[PDB]
Amino acid sequence: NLQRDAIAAAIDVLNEERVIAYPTEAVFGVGCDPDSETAVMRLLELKQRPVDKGLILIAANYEQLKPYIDDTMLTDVQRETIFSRWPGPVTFVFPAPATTPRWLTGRFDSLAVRVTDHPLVVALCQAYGKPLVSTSANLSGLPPCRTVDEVRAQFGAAFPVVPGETGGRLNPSEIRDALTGELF
Amino acid sequence: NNLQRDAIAAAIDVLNEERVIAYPTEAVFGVGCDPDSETAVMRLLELKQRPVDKGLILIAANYEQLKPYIDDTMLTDVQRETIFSRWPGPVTFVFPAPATTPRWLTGRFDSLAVRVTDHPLVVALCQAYGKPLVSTSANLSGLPPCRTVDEVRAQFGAAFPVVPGETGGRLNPSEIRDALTGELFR
Repeated sequence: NLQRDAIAAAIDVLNEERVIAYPTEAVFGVGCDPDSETAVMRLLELKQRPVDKGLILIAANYEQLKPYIDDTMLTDVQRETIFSRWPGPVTFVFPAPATTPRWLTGRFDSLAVRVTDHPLVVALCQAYGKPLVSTSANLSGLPPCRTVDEVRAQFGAAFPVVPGETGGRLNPSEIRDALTGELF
Repeated sequence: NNLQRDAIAAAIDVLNEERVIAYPTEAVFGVGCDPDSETAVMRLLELKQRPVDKGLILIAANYEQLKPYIDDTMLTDVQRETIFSRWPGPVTFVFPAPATTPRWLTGRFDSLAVRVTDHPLVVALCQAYGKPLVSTSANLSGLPPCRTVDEVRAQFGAAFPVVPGETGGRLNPSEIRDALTGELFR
């Protein structure tokens, strides 16, 4: 019930249209309600990141991501190639419908997404009912946090953070284009 | 006219036989066929000695005729305005294409080159046909393009089905842009 309790409070923060920290594969990440422009702007403000660069969506399964992307051009063989890498630590850039909020796409007609296998995040997304905008937990110019204590050191002792351990993975970020397979 | 009407009627009969037809374009004469028929397209590729993996161009009387073969859902309203400001016209645009679009049209790509032409004859033909036409220049491999009905007969045969009329006048040609960038494709 600990994790259950942690996810519950986490959902409360998300519903408040606020940013929350939580463990991911290699480091902790910070994220929010992708559907809320106010929440996303709070995340960008916190990371001092320009809205035109675009954000990443992390989810428990591909179904949660589909409404934000357009995979209709991908042949069954291309899909098999992409999907063979999920769930996993691989982010894919997919074209995105014009209906997807520009605060997520940035100045592109695409969106970077990932189906994670990190247990905590999968549980969180499954309970929240949708994907989370997800980026590394760190202030501009600071290195990513690998623990709850490190998140508190950078973001403040009262910054909302889900307890747990990262996956303990030290393989750099791998981002690929869904249409090519080429590193993005 | 009534001969244009008749010319179109016979052209549609050939198209329905899953066969290739020739007709005037803004440039020189072109040849085309039913895009929905793998048999018709293979007949055109064989005729042009063109490999299927290159992809083909679709010409239509209006954008609605092309929508079924392409995916424009990612294009914002400003990008669309940028593309449309150039149609009808001599500009061809490459759009991503759903996996449902036949591979004998896309070639080895997940996109399709299309154009809303302003050539009256072709516009009328497509309007009557009810869908776009695969369209390429009327010339056998290694030969110059045909500019008149007579030149088409010399190259494709005296009985090759050809719609009469005059070429638009616009010499040719073809600027090809990417719907996603608005810039030149490649």
